[PDB]
Parts: sequence; structure tokens; C-alpha cells
Amino acid sequence: MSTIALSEIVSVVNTSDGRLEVFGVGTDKAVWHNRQMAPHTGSPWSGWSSLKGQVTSKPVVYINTDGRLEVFARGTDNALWHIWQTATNAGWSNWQSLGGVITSNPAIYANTDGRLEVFARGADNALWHISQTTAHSGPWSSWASLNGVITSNPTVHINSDGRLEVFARGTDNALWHIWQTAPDSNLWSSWESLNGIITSDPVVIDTADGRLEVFARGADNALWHIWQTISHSGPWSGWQSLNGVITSAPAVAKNCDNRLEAFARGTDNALWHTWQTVSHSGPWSSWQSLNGVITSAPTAVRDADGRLEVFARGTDNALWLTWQTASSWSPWISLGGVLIDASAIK
Amino acid sequence: MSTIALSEIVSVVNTSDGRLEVFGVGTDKAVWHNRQMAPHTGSPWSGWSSLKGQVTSKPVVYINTDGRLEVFARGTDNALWHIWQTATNAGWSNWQSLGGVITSNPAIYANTDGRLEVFARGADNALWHISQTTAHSGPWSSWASLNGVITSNPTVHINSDGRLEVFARGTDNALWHIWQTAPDSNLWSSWESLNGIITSDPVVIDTADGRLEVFARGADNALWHIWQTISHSGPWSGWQSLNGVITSAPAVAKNCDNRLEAFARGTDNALWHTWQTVSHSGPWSSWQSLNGVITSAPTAVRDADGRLEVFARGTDNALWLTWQTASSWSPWISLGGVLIDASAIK
Ligand SMILES: CO[C@@H]1O[C@@H](C)[C@@H](O)[C@@H](O)[C@@H]1O
Ligand SMILES: CO[C@@H]1O[C@@H](C)[C@@H](O)[C@@H](O)[C@@H]1O
Ligand SMILES: CO[C@@H]1O[C@@H](C)[C@@H](O)[C@@H](O)[C@@H]1O
Ligand SMILES: CO[C@@H]1O[C@@H](C)[C@@H](O)[C@@H](O)[C@@H]1O
Ligand SMILES: [Cl-]
Ligand SMILES: [Cl-]
Ligand SMILES: [Cl-]
Ligand SMILES: [Cl-]
Ligand SMILES: [Cl-]
Ligand SMILES: [Cl-]
Ligand SMILES: [Cl-]
Ligand SMILES: [Cl-]
Ligand SMILES: [Cl-]
Ligand SMILES: [Cl-]
Ligand SMILES: [Cl-]
Ligand SMILES: [Cl-]
Ligand SMILES: [Cl-]
Ligand SMILES: [Cl-]
Ligand SMILES: [Cl-]
Ligand SMILES: [Cl-]
Ligand code: NA
Ligand code: NA
Ligand code: NA
Ligand code: NA
Ligand code: NA
Ligand code: NA
Ligand code: NA
Ligand code: NA
Repeated sequence: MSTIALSEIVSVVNTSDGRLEVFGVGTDKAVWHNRQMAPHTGSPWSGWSSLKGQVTSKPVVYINTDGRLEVFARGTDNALWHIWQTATNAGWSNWQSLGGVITSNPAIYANTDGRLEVFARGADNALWHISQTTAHSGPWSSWASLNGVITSNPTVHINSDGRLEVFARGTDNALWHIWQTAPDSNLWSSWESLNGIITSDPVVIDTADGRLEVFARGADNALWHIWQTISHSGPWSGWQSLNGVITSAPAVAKNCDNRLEAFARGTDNALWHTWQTVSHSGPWSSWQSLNGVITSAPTAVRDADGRLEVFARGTDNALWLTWQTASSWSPWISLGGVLIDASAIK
Repeated sequence: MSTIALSEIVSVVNTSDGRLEVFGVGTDKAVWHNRQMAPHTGSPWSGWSSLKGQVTSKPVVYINTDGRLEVFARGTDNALWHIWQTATNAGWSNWQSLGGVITSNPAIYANTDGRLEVFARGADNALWHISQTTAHSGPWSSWASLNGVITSNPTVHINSDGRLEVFARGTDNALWHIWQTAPDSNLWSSWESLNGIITSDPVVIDTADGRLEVFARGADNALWHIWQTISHSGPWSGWQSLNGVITSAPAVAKNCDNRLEAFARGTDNALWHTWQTVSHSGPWSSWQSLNGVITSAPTAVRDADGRLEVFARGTDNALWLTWQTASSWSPWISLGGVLIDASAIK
């Protein structure tokens, strides 16, 4: 090789054969990827390989229900583009355009029927969407709008009853959301406010007990969170603070035993984290340091050994990596590369 | 409230809200279920509740891609019957017939497009199948045959590339299998032999690295296993012995960190187990005892705290339960009930 907290720089997944794969953007705007050779913590890596393209968003990878990776990104023409594996253990298609004009990073989820659906802000600052017409395959539907006015990158998750739900910051800086009223459908609720004042993109995750929980940096630069109180249903909890003082977007992942763990850059530019103790219903720890000097938000994922691995850009613009050990965490190692923050919203 | 090793007596799942739910059969041939109140190891249980019906197979629960449980069982008329949740946190439909004439327990998996497909032996001892015509819903297709001649209950899994694959003992007592040539399709391979001599129903599981691995009791009453050598592909390994002397069918589950663990009744009628050490690619332990005096094969599942829980019938015909603790395993406790082995093949 109008603002939000500093973004995550890579998109990462644990793939169908248990290997982590990371996607980023280089200075000449191509998408690059790196993957583990073996399905274990501390595996050697491929090194960075270019998938070409010319992107103007964060590239976002998603796993189709047949196991094939597909990467979505905004192009220089502001259309949504994508590229996909022709088989789970094979090569890639060419980059192809799905048209439209978009103004955020794309957000992707599979419906219960296997059709990917993609969400992205439009030129009008509404949330637009487009979907595969058949499971894990093109061709795609026409674009349409779910309205609203949003000021952050959107994030989508699936409820435990199969209904997609999308979250995004509004013009009043509150967290807003909208949901499918039935799985696989084009029937959506109205937008509703969950209030709060947020200063990062929201992060959403499903708990062990089937509730959506959303994390975001607050107006005080603490990490805050809010959750569904009943599985796949409102009412939501109040916003609750997890404290800390964070200088990037947060990242969240589940441990082996479903205990949630949040990561973010701190005031000293080190990686910090806080986790649930005891169980997935337990109280959160104090914030503790994992060291490093990072120039992006962290990106967290659980590997095939059930350990968390965290990636973040370094002062040299390489991607660095630390992971959980029995005792502690490993020292930061470099995966090299030269990565940029290509986020469509900053 | 012509033979195979003693069966598992209940069907168990970790549900969309993280609670274990178990399904069995009572002396008057109704299906009963029991569920955890809370999504944690050692949760109190509902106790046994009747779903009615009159069944002549093991009842087998499967989770639809919208999170709704659906239970399948052979009826007194030898047709396939089923009953389903009307919503993930709600009640059940009435029992409804999907017709056909079947001679094994049903085996179920969701295609990548969300359509359940059910496999069962016919009166001709071939493998027949039927599927939902749309994702997570009826109506269902017509019945059709995938041929073969089988002598055990069949088991189905999905490959890491989304192709269903079914395993069953043949007339020569070898393990045979057959697979979809494409996800979601009605295009199947020929039946092929994986050789060996097996004396239980086969158990199939996906490894962390996307390979199918099959377990079964051998002619020597040891536990044996065999696996795909490449993710979602042949060639298969040789049959390899895990030793032991087992007096029931084996059960297998994955730990938190993806380490496989096998369970079976021993010559002393206690529960015994053997596990991978170190990681999901590590060597297997010696067989060790979990005590108890059991009158069925064990049934193993990972709970929402990432601990294994094992269920087995006791000398009083109640269902008993032991689970992993930090140090060891818990003492057996009774969930009550009076359960029978309703397996369509014994
Ligand atoms: C539907 O409501 C519109 O979109 C929301 C997400 C908010 O930005 C709100 O201020 C705006 O009026
Ligand atoms: C531990 O190493 C420190 O953190 C890494 C993430 C890099 O920024 C490196 O330049 C720095 O010395
Ligand atoms: C297709 O082959 C048929 O079915 C297999 C599963 C075996 O029972 C074999 O002996 C029989 O001839
Ligand atoms: C530990 O308790 C023993 O095992 C249970 C599974 C039951 O069979 C019980 O009758 C027996 O005393
Ligand atoms: Cl580049
Ligand atoms: Cl190496
Ligand atoms: Cl290209
Ligand atoms: Cl509102
Ligand atoms: Cl997210
Ligand atoms: Cl703190
Ligand atoms: Cl995994
Ligand atoms: Cl940059
Ligand atoms: Cl009964
Ligand atoms: Cl209690
Ligand atoms: Cl009924
Ligand atoms: Cl053959
Ligand atoms: Cl199985
Ligand atoms: Cl041994
Ligand atoms: Cl779970
Ligand atoms: Cl019995
Ligand atoms: Na991979
Ligand atoms: Na995986
Ligand atoms: Na998402
Ligand atoms: Na994001
Ligand atoms: Na449940
Ligand atoms: Na679950
Ligand atoms: Na199965
Ligand atoms: Na079985």
C-alpha cells in the first residue's frame, strides 16, 4: 500500500471458515483486505491485498446466508457499489454499481429470507434502502425512501423475531429508530425518537436474551447506552451512562459467555475498555487501559477461539492488533498497511 | 405427567431470548415441554406443560429464521405432524398434518432462504423430504424421495456454503450421505458411502472452521468420528476412534471457545464425556465421569452463559440435569416429569 467522534477505520468479520477478515481503504481510494490463515487467535495473516475500486465511504463487509462475503461502498460517482465472492473459498466479482446517490456509509443486514437489504442516507438526508430480490443474489430491487432526516451514519440490526431495525442520529442530535413491522417486508413503522444527545455514530448489538442495545458517545463524552426492555420490543430503558471520557466512536462485541465489552480511544490516545462482569446480566467494570497510541476508533470482533481481537490504526497509519489471553491482553502487533478514514460522514 | 444404541429422549434448543427449552413425550403419547425462566445457567424452570398431540416418534424442535419454535413428530397415523409458535413469545398453533407416511424421527434444517426442509424415512426405507414454500411459513411443498435405503434415523446439517447434507446408516451398517448441489435447491447429489460400521444414529455438527464432523458408536462400542477435510467439501478423513465403551447414542456440543465435547452413557450407566483440549483443533481428553444413573442417552446444549448443560432420563423416569461450573460440573438435579423413549427407530 454536523460532526461525529472519530470512526472505526476497518470493517471486520469472522468468516464461514472461522478466520477473521478485515477491510480498509488506502490513500489511492482502493479497498484492501487482510485475512487470517488459520481459525485461531494469533494466526499469521495474509497481508494486505487490493480489491481495487475507488471508494468514498467506509467499505462495509457482510456475510450472505450462503457464506459468501460481499463488500459495499460508496463510489466516486456517489452511487452504491459492491463486490462479492463468487464462492466462500474463491475469488471476487468485479465491482458493480447499484446506482442511487448516497451520503453515508452503507449499512447491511440479511432478512430472515436470506435477502440482503442495504440502508444509506440520501442527498435529501433521508434514509433510503435497496434489497436483493432473491436470497443471497442479485438482481436488486429499486431504491426507495424510509424518510427521516439523519445526521450520522445509520446502523441496522435484526430483532430476535426477525424484524430489521435501523438507528441513526437526528437533527436534534437525539437517537432515532425505525423498524420493519414484519420480517422480510417493505412495511415499516414511523421514525421514533429515543431522545438523548449523541456525539458519535450509534453502535447496535443483540444481547444473549434477544434485546437490541445501542451504544453512543454522549454530549459529555462519556459512553452511554440504552436497550429494549422486553425481547424484540419497547418500551426502551432510559439512557444510562457507562462513564469514561472517549475521543473516538465506541466499538462493542460479545465475549464467549455473551458478556458485552465496549472499546474506545481515551484522552491519552490509548485503547480503553469496560465489560460486563459475572454474566451477560451483570454490572459493568471500571474503564481500564489496553495501551497503544491509536489514530482511529477501535474495531472489535470475537474470533474462532472465542477471544476478542481489537484492531486500530497506529501513529504510522498501519493497522495494529491486540487480543485477549488467559491472563490479560497481548502486546500490540502491527499488520502493516497504510489506511485512511474514508467515512462518508465525519 | 435393525437396532441402534439407546436414543436421546428429549429435543432441546437455546431459544431466541436465550432460554433453554426441552421437549419430550409422556406415557399417554402427548408432547410436553419445559423452559428456563431466565437466560442463565441454573435458572428456575417452568415445569412440564403439555402440548397435546399423539406422537409415535421423538418430537423434534427447530427454530425458524424469524425465531419461532416449530415441533415436528410422527403421528399415530404415521403422517408427519407439526405445531408452531404463533409468535416467539406467544402460544402455539394446533397440531396440523403434513401428510405422508414416515418410518423415522423427522430431521429438520432451514435453507439459506429461510425455508424449513424436513427429512424422514419412508415405508420403502428411502429418505423422503418436504419443505416450506416460503420463508418460515406454510404452505408446504409436496413430498418427494431422495432414494437410498436407510437403517437409522437421518440427521441433516448445513454446510458452511449453505448446502444441506443428510447422514444416515445404510443396509451394510456404513455411514452414508447425500447433499444439495446448490443452496435452497431441489438438486441433490447421489448417495455416497463414508464406510465404517455404526451401531447408533449418527450425530452431525459444524466445526468452528466450517467443516461437518459426524459422530457415532462403532461395532466395538467405542465412539468414532469422521470429518470433511476441507471446509464444505470432501474428501473426508478416515474414521478415527475416540475410544470409550458406550451404552447409548452419543451427544455432542461446542463449548464457548468452539472446543467440541462428546457425551454418552457408560457401562456403569453413568454419564461420561470427552472433550477437545486447548482449542477447537486440539487433541481429545480421556473419558471422564459425570456420575448419575441414566436410562437414556444424554442431550447436550450450550446455554446463554456459554456453559454446557446436559439432560438425561433417570431411574425414576424424570428428566435430570447437570451443567458446567468454573471448577467442575454441578450435581444432578431433577426436573421431574415421566418421559418415554418414543423414537420411531430403536
Ligand atoms: C421524522 O423526523 C425527522 O427525522 C428524525 C430522524 C429527526 O431528524 C427529526 O428531527 C426529523 O423531523
Ligand atoms: C504499542 O505501540 C504503540 O501503539 C501502536 C498502536 C502504534 O501507534 C505504535 O506506533 C505505538 O508505538
Ligand atoms: C443408494 O444405495 C442404497 O442406500 C444406501 C444408503 C445403502 O443402504 C446401500 O446399501 C443401498 O444400496
Ligand atoms: C445422582 O442421582 C442419580 O442419577 C439420577 C440421574 C437419577 O437416576 C437418580 O435416581 C440417581 O440417584
Ligand atoms: Cl489505495
Ligand atoms: Cl506463522
Ligand atoms: Cl473491478
Ligand atoms: Cl417520537
Ligand atoms: Cl453497529
Ligand atoms: Cl471508570
Ligand atoms: Cl466462531
Ligand atoms: Cl485519514
Ligand atoms: Cl402423555
Ligand atoms: Cl427460583
Ligand atoms: Cl392440537
Ligand atoms: Cl459410494
Ligand atoms: Cl445431529
Ligand atoms: Cl479414555
Ligand atoms: Cl447464546
Ligand atoms: Cl421408554
Ligand atoms: Na475465510
Ligand atoms: Na464464523
Ligand atoms: Na449493523
Ligand atoms: Na459503524
Ligand atoms: Na424462549
Ligand atoms: Na439463543
Ligand atoms: Na441435524
Ligand atoms: Na438424534
